Amino acid sequence: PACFSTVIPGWFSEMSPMWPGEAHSLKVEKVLFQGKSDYQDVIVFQSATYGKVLVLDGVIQLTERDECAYQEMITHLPLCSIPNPKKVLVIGGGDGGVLREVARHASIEQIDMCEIDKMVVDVSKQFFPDVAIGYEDPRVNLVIGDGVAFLKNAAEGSYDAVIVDSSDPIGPAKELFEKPFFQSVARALRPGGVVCTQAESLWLHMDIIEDIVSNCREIFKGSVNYAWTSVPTYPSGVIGFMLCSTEGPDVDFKHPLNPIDESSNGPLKFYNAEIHSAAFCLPSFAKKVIE
Amino acid sequence: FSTVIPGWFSEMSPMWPGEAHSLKVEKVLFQGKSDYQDVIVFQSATYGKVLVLDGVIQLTERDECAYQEMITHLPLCSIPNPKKVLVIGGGDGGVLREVARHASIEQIDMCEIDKMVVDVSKQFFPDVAIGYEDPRVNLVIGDGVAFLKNAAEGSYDAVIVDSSDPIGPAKELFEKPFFQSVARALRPGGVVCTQAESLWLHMDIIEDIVSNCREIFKGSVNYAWTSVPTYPSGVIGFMLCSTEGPDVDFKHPLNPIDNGPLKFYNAEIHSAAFCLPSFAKKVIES
Repeated sequence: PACFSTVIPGWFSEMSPMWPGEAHSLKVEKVLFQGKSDYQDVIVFQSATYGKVLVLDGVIQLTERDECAYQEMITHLPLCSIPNPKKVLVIGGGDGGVLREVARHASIEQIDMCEIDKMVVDVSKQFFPDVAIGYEDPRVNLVIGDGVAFLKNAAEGSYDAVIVDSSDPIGPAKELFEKPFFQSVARALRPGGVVCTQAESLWLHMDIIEDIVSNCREIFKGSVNYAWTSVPTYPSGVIGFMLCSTEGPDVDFKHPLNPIDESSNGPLKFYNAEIHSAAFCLPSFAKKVIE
Repeated sequence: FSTVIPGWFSEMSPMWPGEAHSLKVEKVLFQGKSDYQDVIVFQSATYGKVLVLDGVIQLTERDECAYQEMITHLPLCSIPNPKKVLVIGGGDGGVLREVARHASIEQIDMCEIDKMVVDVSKQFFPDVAIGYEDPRVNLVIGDGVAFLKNAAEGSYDAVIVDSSDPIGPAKELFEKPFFQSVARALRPGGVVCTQAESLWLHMDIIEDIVSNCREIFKGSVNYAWTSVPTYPSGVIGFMLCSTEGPDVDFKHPLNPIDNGPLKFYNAEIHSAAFCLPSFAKKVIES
């Protein structure tokens, strides 16, 4: 315990210049798949204590043990803030748990999903079968392709909500954090329609987040809000979300119209009406920058 | 000299099996074995100075504000005009600095059993150990379990238990007799705030503490949590309890606080801290 020379065997360490000088490590019981698509390095492993894990370019995308915090917040923060959402786009794929979360909403008629990397969808469907059932809902339209693009095929004003479940800005998601993409989402949303994006750590990425929020305040003339939640296996143990609405009926992201936990899937594991409001209560160092 | 990344510090414990937060080490500043525990201080590359006790991260300069502001302001902003407070558990004096932010306070007793924690924190974290210099502080080097047993019944407005984990010297601080001793020491409507671990890692431990507190404390019993990146799972929680007496609403601060501005705590995040995820709320509010 003295000098850090003896490496204990059997660990995956998540190291990146996006979180310099630190790493989250998980003990690996077995590698289920490891390969390299046209887009990124793809790992599925069985961890000792977080269940199965998807890793892309050495970055943890999800674990079975805590994906409920991310998947339920990214989905229910937007969808519980608008009445009777019917048509939803999800940009970015995975184990389908976000599709299952969208499908909890009885009003939903069409769930479009765009994921560039068919490799990630294929191995996710095979190794997370209990959650990849989300792909089998008859409302789901899965497109393998670029999200930036898919939107250009998209009818103006046709979506109630767009959920951007992206990887980090280093990799295939790079342009999903930039202005043209956000302009493209705004066009696709109805008046008063909402976007919810993966918006990184207030502990690690304040400069990046400042630029996201600035870009959003300029494009989205309705509400622009930033929420955060606990996800142990994302860097610093938190991740945030941009919530924005376009010009049109007013949206109050902080007080949900229709909280999904209030009323097939199990009970919500994480989301409830009170933690929906709590997610907008940022620490003082952040609240002063973001607001 | 075990780590999972050559040259890095990795926090490994059976209290969080199968995971480790690792920090790159610029230089080891101190290594020692007290009468109670192994003590390390190191300059991390990106989190400033880090205090480690028995291989467990106790604080880092970069995020200690989240823990030190919530553990002090949650209890003290929930009661009117607190005057006399007890801190159990030593550190860099950051908790003392946050208690001192309250003008109403007249007396801050602190009891830390391990002289080496205090000495190391004063030597290596001097910019924050100015907490110990406020003239209201009464630093006792002593067993805090003993100190509460010998405390005058009804004499404290608040007790803050800023402890290490249940494996090591702090073991008894998590058990029912210690909690009964705290209830005895608090005035009617007096409050306790204890370090109460991770809802993601420790639900069985937290369920038992909650159950013990409901048995002992007939005022309010509530659990709060906050973000601290360098505690395992990225969160830590607190037991807030008040004794029978004047009502205490821990969720809405009756005594909101205004030398640097608060970095983390504010009135809105005070209430937010009590909004637990559905899996926990169900167990804790049972």
